[PDB]
Amino acid sequence: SELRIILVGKTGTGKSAAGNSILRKQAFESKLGSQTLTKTCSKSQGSWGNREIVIIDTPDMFSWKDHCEALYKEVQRCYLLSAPGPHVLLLVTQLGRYTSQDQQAAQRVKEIFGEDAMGHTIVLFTHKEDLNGGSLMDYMHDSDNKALSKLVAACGGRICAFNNRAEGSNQDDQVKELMDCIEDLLMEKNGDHYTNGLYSLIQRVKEFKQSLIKYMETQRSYTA
Ligand SMILES: Nc1nc2c(ncn2[C@@H]2O[C@H](COP(=O)(O)OP(=O)(O)O)[C@@H](O)[C@H]2O)c(=O)[nH]1
Ligand SMILES: [Mg+2]
Repeated sequence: SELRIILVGKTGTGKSAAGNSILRKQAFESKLGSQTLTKTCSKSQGSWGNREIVIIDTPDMFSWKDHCEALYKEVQRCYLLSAPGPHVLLLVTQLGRYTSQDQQAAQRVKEIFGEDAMGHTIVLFTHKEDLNGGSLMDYMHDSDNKALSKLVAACGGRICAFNNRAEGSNQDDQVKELMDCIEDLLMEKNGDHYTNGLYSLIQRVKEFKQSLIKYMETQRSYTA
């Protein structure tokens, strides 16, 4: 009966902080670019009015470019902790600052989780306070960022804004807006979570590794 959220996106966009805003506590550690990067998954637990909310905060290593060996066993761990599948993938971007590294992070989500995990993805904009009480929809309508338009469209126009430093009632207000989207998206899905061939495999570490390499390979075969 729980709700499963997986935080994804470029490093330093504010997803760990986003997890904290949603759960309304000190769950994951926010951190500057100066700090040491995470190689391991972290999970946390909360609730939003009779529904238990479960968040999985993926490591920064997921976004890394070249060969990292510790990647495969941590993708298995991320899959095992989100089993049997996430209801929502939460792609976190900084408002007004969507770059190549962001497009690249959005690619890795597709590569790892599946090309249609985007149909269970909501785009979360951080630094909401830069709108100055302005509409997030109106800012998106008048955006010249062509690559962000692609990502939002692939996510079915589902967008949201967060000020991760907001406290008290202002925090509830913005989290409700997200909880509205989740609710609306889940209605489109009839309460279903996202699953793939890899979640089915999880009902050892070697067989998953081999199955994950093959899966990721296929997801790149579409992108041609
Ligand atoms: N002003 C502002 N800063 C934010 C917001 N969200 C995150 N940050 C800051 O961005 C930095 C990186 O945050 P972090 O959660 O570690 O980003 P992550 O790498 O995506 O997990 C921290 O110093 C946060 O305080 C926001 O909505 N507004
Ligand atoms: Mg982080």
